[PDB]
Amino acid sequence: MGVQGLWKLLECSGRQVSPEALEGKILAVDISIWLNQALKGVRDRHGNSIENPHLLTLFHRLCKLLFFRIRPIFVFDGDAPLLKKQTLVKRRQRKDLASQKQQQERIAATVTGQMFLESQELLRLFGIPYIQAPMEAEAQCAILDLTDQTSGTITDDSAIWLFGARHVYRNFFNKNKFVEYYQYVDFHNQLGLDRNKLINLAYLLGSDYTEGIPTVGCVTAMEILNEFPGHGLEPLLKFSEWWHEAQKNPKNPHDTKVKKKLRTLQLTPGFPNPAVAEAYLKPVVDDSKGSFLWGKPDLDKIREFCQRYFGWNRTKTDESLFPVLKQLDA
DNA sequence: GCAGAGTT
DNA sequence: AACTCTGC
Repeated sequence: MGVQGLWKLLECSGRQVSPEALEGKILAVDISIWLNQALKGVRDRHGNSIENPHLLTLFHRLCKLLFFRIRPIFVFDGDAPLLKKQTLVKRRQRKDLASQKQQQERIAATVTGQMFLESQELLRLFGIPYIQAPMEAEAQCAILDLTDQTSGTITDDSAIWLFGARHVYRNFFNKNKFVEYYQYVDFHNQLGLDRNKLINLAYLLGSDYTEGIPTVGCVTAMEILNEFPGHGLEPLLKFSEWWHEAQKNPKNPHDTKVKKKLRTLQLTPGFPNPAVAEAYLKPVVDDSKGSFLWGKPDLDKIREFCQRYFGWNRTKTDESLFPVLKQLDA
């Protein structure tokens, strides 16, 4: 999910790009969102469903990555931060209800750990390196972008910006939507957004770490952050103070139309929660400096894997592998 | 405060 | 087509 309307606000800075512009670059790829999407499969066959669709999509996307001379570093999620789980609990408390938590995590754990073993097997056969992030994989990609270990990161999760990412390629594994390239420098110089502003935007709009303010979108959020200017987390403190005294027997000394609009919307009794900004500023990553290597694939292991998990014969796997090996010449 | 308008 | 955000 990421941040609610962050991509809408940032889109003025992005640059449309042909997939051949990623040729040659080393890039990290968050895979844990692919497994969380092919968790319970899809019935796309004209009469039935697929067995291991996560492996199938992984294979197709590995083929597309190698077709464009990309050198990917896959990053797997680790544990979930406490705030992520609490927000997934409060977003599950709205289960369409009007007028069993210890057996769901334990099933998700083992099912996703088997998906992990399968995916890592396929990645090893393709000779591409991967890393098990300690908690968050988007922060683990951001720390690689910052340390100049990658030329960017392929992801659609806007929340990576809040972890300090600098270069991002988005809509790459989308067919109809053009690939788009975003640089922190460009939208910093355009929109005046640094990391702290983006974190306050996550406070207002909502993310996996906190639910936002029900009325506000990116426009109202930017109007707020520009109406209470400050450093770091100060703007939200000023906003909370002003809103508490605003909802204190009021009756007006020419409040700006934005402040006429903000007295309406409601706030959580604990807003703001500095643990959110802390979890975005100082997350858990591998500070290690890596030396990544990309091995040559071997078609026999790949064909055995394809036959064991999808039931493909040599001439189908080979047909879907013809262009990849064609490009991998020098 | 209403409906135009962007999104899934 | 509903859901939601926001200029008029």
